[PDB]
Amino acid sequence: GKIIGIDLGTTNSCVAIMDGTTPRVLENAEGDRTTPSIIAYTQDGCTLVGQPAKRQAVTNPQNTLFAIKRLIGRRFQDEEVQRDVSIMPFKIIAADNGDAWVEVKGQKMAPPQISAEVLKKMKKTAEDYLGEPVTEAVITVPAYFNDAQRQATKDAGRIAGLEVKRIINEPTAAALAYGLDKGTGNRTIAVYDLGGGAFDISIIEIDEVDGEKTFEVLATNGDTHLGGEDFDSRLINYLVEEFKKDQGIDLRNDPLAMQRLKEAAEKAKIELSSAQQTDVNLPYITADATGPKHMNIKVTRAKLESLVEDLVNRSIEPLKVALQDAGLSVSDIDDVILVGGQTRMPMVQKKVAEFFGKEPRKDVNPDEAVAIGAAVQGGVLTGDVKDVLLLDVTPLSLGIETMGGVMTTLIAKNTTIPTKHSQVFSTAEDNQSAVTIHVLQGERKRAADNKSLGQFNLDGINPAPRGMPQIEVTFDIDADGILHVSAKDKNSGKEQKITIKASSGLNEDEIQKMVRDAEANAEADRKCEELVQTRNQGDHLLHSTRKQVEEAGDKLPADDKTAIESALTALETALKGEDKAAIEAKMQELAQVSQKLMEIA
Ligand SMILES: Nc1ncnc2c1ncn2[C@@H]1O[C@H](COP(=O)(O)OP(=O)(O)OP(=O)(O)O)[C@@H](O)[C@H]1O
Ligand SMILES: [Mg+2]
Repeated sequence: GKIIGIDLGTTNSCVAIMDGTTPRVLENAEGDRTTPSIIAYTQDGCTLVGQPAKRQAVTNPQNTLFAIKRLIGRRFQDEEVQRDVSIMPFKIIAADNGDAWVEVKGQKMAPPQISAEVLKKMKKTAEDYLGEPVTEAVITVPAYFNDAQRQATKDAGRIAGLEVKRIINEPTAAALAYGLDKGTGNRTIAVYDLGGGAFDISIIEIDEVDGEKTFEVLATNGDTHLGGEDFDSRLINYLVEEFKKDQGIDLRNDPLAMQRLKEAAEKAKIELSSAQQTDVNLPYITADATGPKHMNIKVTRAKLESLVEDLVNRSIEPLKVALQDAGLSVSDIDDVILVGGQTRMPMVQKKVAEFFGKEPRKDVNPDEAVAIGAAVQGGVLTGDVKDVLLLDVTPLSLGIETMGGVMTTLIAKNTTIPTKHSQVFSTAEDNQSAVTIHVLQGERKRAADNKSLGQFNLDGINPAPRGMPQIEVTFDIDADGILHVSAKDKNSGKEQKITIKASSGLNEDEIQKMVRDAEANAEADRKCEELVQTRNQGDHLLHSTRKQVEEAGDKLPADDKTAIESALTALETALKGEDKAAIEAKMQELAQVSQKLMEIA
């Protein structure tokens, strides 16, 4: 059917469709144009995504997962993951291959599955709105996502039952959303996307020659682990230090208190984007030997700015790096476009404006432009948006490890994608059977300081002295920015088989198994919905039977009254439980014992 565009954000996700030439953002089941990227697994087998998961996060700290986008595609021993391990209320564990997974109720779960739950909620929103199945989608990633993160997001899309037609960089989607109506003036733009967990900057030229829009990404940079979560962490650290000073209690040891404190810190941070001062005001935070406790702390805007200024400057540096890569200057920027809720902070806007010497645009919605651009990209793929060309780039230099552990670059950063690079490898010693190519991404001169894409073993090499075979290895980077390594015999042209070791991601068996698990999870969700409907029916029956008993009054026989009231109590007790069959049996018994009373009514 239609290709929906899904913004899979760290904090909030957003689904859009291409209604003709007009992109439209679809409200979810709860009536919100954005959905929190929160996933909760209850004890009863039900899965909550969005606001329903958000509401119960306090009572389910170890089984409510959020900010999974900051774990997806990452190794367990990574510094960012290691820091996040002691912060997140849910358990972060190491997969068998060393990837960072989560543990929920004793179950190891890859971040692609958890993100696929959010993608499934977006899919269900699109299908409820359109009244037809959806099987194709465009999914967004941060522009600076590496190969592992992009492939992991694509795998998450596949596990959700979606054919991922395109993985598009979020600043590119913002530029697509901006360029649909407005100029069309051969502009040059700087997209500054600061979300909940990731930050990107993209310098993109949009020139329209003879009604043919061309979006060419001149440069891109950023930090995939810098976002609103870090601002919240700074505010939480200040709050806990002040509360420990003025109350003598370390609040980090109480999971419920930490959950409510994180929520209040985010609330106060959002409030300080409009107010000059606010109050972190939470009663019943924790308890000590004396009894209940309360928190009321004044926070000015200046204090938050002091706490987050260094993060803002960390976001400023990639602007300079990207401008240098694009070979331009600050004055060359025709427009500056802010994307992301965290750019709503006055300090962020002031810093960006004073860096660029220019006011950022104010007609770009920072919460929905990315999904709209994804929908526009989908329409371009289908053909419903004609005369649009896209020349995106890869954000990281692709290289191989050579003698001394030194990186040799084959595809430099900011190279336009899709792209190819072929290189011939050969033997270096007598009677070799396999040659290993250590493929990595990064800019540092040392291989150990970069991101390892893995060891590609060309094994099964015919016996020969050193230097005899000529094996042409081709490195492809597709429109999604994902690497594909192929091999061929230079002399004959026959393909050479490659084995990938010491890599990251999911194999085909895991992906298919997780698709089956997602289908079973959908079955369980349907059963949970049916149980809720049954409980609603039971409540209706209770109310109707009580009304009829009350309106019959003294006309009702005493034995029938006692039996009906006992049945009412039993049905109420069953309704408070979590057993559908018991509820249905109690409803049947109540209907049987009160049949004549309801027939009279
Ligand atoms: N008015 C505001 N003032 C300050 N911060 C805000 C405001 N509105 C939203 N935020 C913050 O912005 C972040 C949400 O932005 P957004 O929804 O765009 O992130 P996201 O798309 O999920 O993240 P990302 O794109 O990095 O993956 C949260 O950290 C939130 O607390
Ligand atoms: Mg975002």
